[PDB]
Amino acid sequence: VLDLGALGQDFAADPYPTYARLRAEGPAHRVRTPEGDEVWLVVGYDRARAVLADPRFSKDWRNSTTPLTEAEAALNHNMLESDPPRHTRLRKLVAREFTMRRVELLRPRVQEIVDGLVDAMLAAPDGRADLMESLAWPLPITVISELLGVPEPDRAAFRVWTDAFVFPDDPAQAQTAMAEMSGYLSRLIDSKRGQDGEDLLSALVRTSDEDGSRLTSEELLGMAHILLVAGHETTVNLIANGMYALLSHPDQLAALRADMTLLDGAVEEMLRYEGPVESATYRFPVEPVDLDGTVIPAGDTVLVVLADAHRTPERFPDPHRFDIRRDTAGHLAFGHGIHFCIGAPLARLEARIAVRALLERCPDLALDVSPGELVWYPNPMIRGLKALPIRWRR
Ligand code: HEM
Repeated sequence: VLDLGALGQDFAADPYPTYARLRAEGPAHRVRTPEGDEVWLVVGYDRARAVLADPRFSKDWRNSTTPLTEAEAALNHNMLESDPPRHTRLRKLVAREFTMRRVELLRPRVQEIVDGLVDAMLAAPDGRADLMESLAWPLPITVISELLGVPEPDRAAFRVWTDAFVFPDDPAQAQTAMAEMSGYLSRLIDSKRGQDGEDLLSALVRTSDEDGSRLTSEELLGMAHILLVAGHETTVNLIANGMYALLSHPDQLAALRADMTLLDGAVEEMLRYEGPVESATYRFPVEPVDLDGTVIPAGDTVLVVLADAHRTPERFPDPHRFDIRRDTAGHLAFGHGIHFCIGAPLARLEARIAVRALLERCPDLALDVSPGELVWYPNPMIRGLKALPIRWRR
């Protein structure tokens, strides 16, 4: 068993080599996460892709031998942690709210939000700021919060809770954060009841109250939680990671600035090259599964290392090169199969508007920190930065 925690920040900063060595030996490996969790890592583009859509790997905890704490159990009734027929019903309930068609209608508002955030950031007295604090975090939380009716003054709280989840300074920290959030969400849900809010949460509350068969009280909390959390944490990191890749690759940045029609393709490469989801969410084999000779017992935790699939030479030639014009068709940054990120259209909209706004309004935009000064999350599931200092005055 490889102890990833023993590799320290060197692993967090650059985990790809480790993932590659493992892929060379086999598709599945038992590892010890920095958090102390003993789990399985599935590496290799082909294998990764197959497992993601393989019904033998359930996402329903009833098939997991790992116990759910009280706090975790309260939020566990969501589409992501479910298999059909439950998953099918939960997702269909809100699928229409997130199609590209619907999401496109949000462009004017997303533009407003970005414009305002950029206006505030560029007013910095010394032409310096942290992109994470000034844009990466604020944008996604604002968008999903307006959709789900989370009052603006309560938004800063999710960042605190997210930090407690991502890089918990203590196991209990994560749990306390989950209980707080769960309580906040239940109260918010309550405050919506009876009122005629036009936001999605209010709509969901109504649906739940009118027909508990379509959405039980527990599935209601589960939905509020997954949509709000998955609704911004990864987007925040895509924006920061992507802008970091771009600004740290002079020729790619110059290429994009020279032909902004390459913007959409650049965002795709950011997803492929430095996607926010290093490893997919927990999967549990219903029955023992044999992967090219290795047998993962039923009930064990399995993480499909998307980060490694994206560095597989066979699918992405010269994988370590950040190439905005590269062919990225079929990458797994948004997953694969029935769980394919329901927020992909929205994420792409947010990321594209943010990156375009920074380039078009900040011609002298540059990094204001050195690689060694950057702090990456050790969690094998999250690829992200603690902060991203930038400047725009040469
Ligand atoms: C650029 C950022 C994004 C990335 C890379 C991302 C990535 C992913 C991935 C890889 C999965 C599936 C993981 C697995 O199979 O275990 C997923 C699921 C999900 N994501 Fe995202 N996501 C992003 C943005 C969003 C946004 C904006 C929302 C907001 C609606 C969202 C909502 C969800 C939900 C609700 C699921 C569950 C889908 C299901 O189980 O059917 N995601 N996301």
